[PDB]
Amino acid sequence: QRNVFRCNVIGVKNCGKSGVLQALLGRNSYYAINTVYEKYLLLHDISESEFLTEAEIICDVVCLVYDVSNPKSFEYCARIFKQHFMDSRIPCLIVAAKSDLHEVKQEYSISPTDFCRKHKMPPPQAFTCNPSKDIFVKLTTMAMY
Ligand SMILES: Nc1nc2c(ncn2[C@@H]2O[C@H](COP(=O)(O)OP(=O)(O)O)[C@@H](O)[C@H]2O)c(=O)[nH]1
Repeated sequence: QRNVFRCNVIGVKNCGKSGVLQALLGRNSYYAINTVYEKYLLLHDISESEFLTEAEIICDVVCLVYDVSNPKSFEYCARIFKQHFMDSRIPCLIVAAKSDLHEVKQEYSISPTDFCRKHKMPPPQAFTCNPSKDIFVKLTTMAMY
């Protein structure tokens, strides 16, 4: 019965990934850990690159992070999902980051809400560093399945 869970935080460069790790540590290093309700959630900051290694794919739960101010950020999340996680035993969560900024329409063929519903993912979770613990509990909860 594991109580320590690993989560890969994946998204476009400067989409607010490091903010998510710092938020878990309680703020407004590419790994961050803290207790979640007692469970331990270990986040991994996966920098944007050309491809992902099989060491960056394995985890207990995936946190796909896209930027609501960057219309090109969700396409990356959707592409990575279908390539590495759509055909996997790994639960996935999509987070609409920088929520406090204005939501410009994402340039993808499918809406985020539709895309999530299409692949049995929870609806897109809004998040900002300006911090709630909601996503980390859900990430941990989804890891406990
Ligand atoms: N408005 C807003 N800006 C943010 C938030 N989180 C991060 N940023 C800004 O986004 C920029 C890049 O974020 P960063 O953490 O470096 O993302 P990363 O490069 O993917 O790790 C930073 O200069 C932050 O000021 C947020 O929740 N709200």
